[PDB]
Formats: sequence, C-alpha cells, structure tokens
Amino acid sequence: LVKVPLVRKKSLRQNLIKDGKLKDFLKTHKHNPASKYFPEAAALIGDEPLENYLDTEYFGTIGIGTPAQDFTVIFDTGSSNLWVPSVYCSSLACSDHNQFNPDDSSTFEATSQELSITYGTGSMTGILGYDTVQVGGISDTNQIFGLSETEPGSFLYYAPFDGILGLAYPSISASGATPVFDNLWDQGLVSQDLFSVYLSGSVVLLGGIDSSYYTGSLNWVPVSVEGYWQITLDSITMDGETIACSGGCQAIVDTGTSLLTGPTSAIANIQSDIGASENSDGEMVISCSSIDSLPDIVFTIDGVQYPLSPSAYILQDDDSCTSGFEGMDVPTSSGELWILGDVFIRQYYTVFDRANNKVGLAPVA
Repeated sequence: LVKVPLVRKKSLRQNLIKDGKLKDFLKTHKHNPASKYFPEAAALIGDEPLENYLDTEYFGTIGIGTPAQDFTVIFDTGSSNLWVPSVYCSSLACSDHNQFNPDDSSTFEATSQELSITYGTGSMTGILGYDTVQVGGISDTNQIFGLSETEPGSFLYYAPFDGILGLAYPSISASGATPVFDNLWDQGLVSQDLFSVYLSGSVVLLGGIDSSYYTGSLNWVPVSVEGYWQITLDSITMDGETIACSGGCQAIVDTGTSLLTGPTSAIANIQSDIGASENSDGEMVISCSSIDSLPDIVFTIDGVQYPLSPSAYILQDDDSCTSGFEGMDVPTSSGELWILGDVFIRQYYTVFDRANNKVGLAPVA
C-alpha cells in the first residue's frame, strides 16, 4: 500500500507562545480563519502569509529532485498547491529550513511563470518549476511546484514545516498549477482515484482504503461544492439540545488545522459552557481535571451521528489543557460554515474520493 507516515509535532502557535511572540501579533492583527476559505474574508493588512497555519499539528516528508532533497510539508486538504522555499529565499525567516537548490538537481526544469500564493492573509511570491517528487515511495515525475522567494513573514522561522502540499481540488489551485494528486492519477501511479487519512501521527494512504483503520461500515457523503472537500452538515447538538447548524449547514474537511472552527457566536456559547477562559498568549485554557464532567457534542451528517467526547475536543499538552474550538467570521452572504479539523479526523477515519466526489467516514479502530 502507498503510505505516507505523519508525525505529530508542536504547532507554530505553540512555538510563538514559547518565544513570547504571539501577544504582540494578536494585539496588532485580527485573526480570522475564515480568510483561508473566502477571497472576501482577507486581512486588509497582511504581512503574515502563513497565519492560517498557526494550529497545524501533523507533518510528512517528501523528496524533490535527482538526487532527492528532503522537506517537511503539511499535507493540506484545504489547499491545492505544492511549494517549498527556494535557496534564493534570503529572508531571515528562511534561515533554518530546508530550501530547494535547483542547481543540485539533474531533473529540474525551470519555467518563466510566476507563482503567487495566498491563503488569505498576505502573499508569497515565487517561481514555478518541474521536477520529480518522491512521495510515499512513489516517483511522481514531471510534477509542477512552486519555489518561494520573497518574504514569507516571521512566522516561518518558528514553523515546524518547510512548505505545503495541497490535497484539494484543482479548481482552487493558484496559477492553475496541477496538484500532486491529480498528476499521480494522470500518470497511473496510484491504484484508484482516492486517498484516506488515519490519525493516531498516522498516515496518509494514497490510492487505497484500509479496513484496519476503522470499525463498522463506511458512510458515504457527497461533496456539495467542488473545490474544498465540502459537505452538508445536518445539525449540531450538545446536550440533546440543538446548538448550531439549525436546519442544516455547510462543513469543510481540513487536515491543515487541528481545531473545530465555527461562527463566533456558536463558539462563544460552547466555550462558556465547557468552562474555558482566554489567557495572555490568547488561548482558551480549561482545567484538565474538569474533563470527565463535560458533555459530548454531536454532528449529524447524512443522518448519521458522529459524537465527539470531551477527551476528543480538548487538547492535552505539557503544562496544559486547551479547548479544541475556535471562531471565525464568515462573509455576509455566506451561509453558516463549520470547519472539521484534526480533532474530528482523529476519531473518524476519513476517505477522500475523487472518482465519485464523495467523502466516506467511519469510527476509528
């Protein structure tokens, strides 16, 4: 089976906290995760292009070129581009990361096309090139990717990743560059037009489904809008009570974030009920000792119930327990939108099917 092992590491946020940098940032910027998903939710003043990856926790490794140069990357279902930093990246922030040197690669082919990458909070500038990408043991030849050269923000210096490998639909790829998964499929390098994610780290399984990772039967849900891995949510309940998504709503399955993210108001209510409070470094801490007294939250999808127990929605680290919930302000006309991140995936093995445009889910084993 083609397996890409994932390692769980402290987040960019945690690193910012530990260096005492987060406070100042937050005082002068207004963070809205909604900006990754809507061209309209952007920050007016965006000097931190990677702000939206504050909370990513799982990373994988890929090789690029001949012979291979390695990089740690985020396997992101909420984006579609592949990019890594160029050796030409002079910025301070590029300094202790792996960078790609095209001169060292006998298979590299330059292009004159510019890459402009944005995740809603400022842009990164670079160049597009082709090379062979080593992923899960496979050699993905003629893969177009970006080499970033301009200021990526101070956040990169503290990030546990070098770059990002997008897993969404091609419709949302900047410059229409072909995504990794599409090129693999196009070249007949994978068994089937689908992929699955298992979080313990865990693995990204390319072109397969492994029954060892779940119990029960898989439940299939159609993708409702092709672009992100977007589905229809039926409701959200907390103590038998409907707390949000009344009469249905939209949800995006996103591996590039660890948290459950939803509209500010629903969220403010949930935080209050679970006993969380916000600290200086701007986190919602909860007492670890209070876990056993919390209620489950249930998402109903296509008429099936997916409960998350407190042990699931509350993150337990070193020196702390933190809330796995976060809020965002979605645009006007946009309807209610929830984002399902690691917290959810860690409990429900997820299958991403491109052949049929559906998502499948089942309780982990």
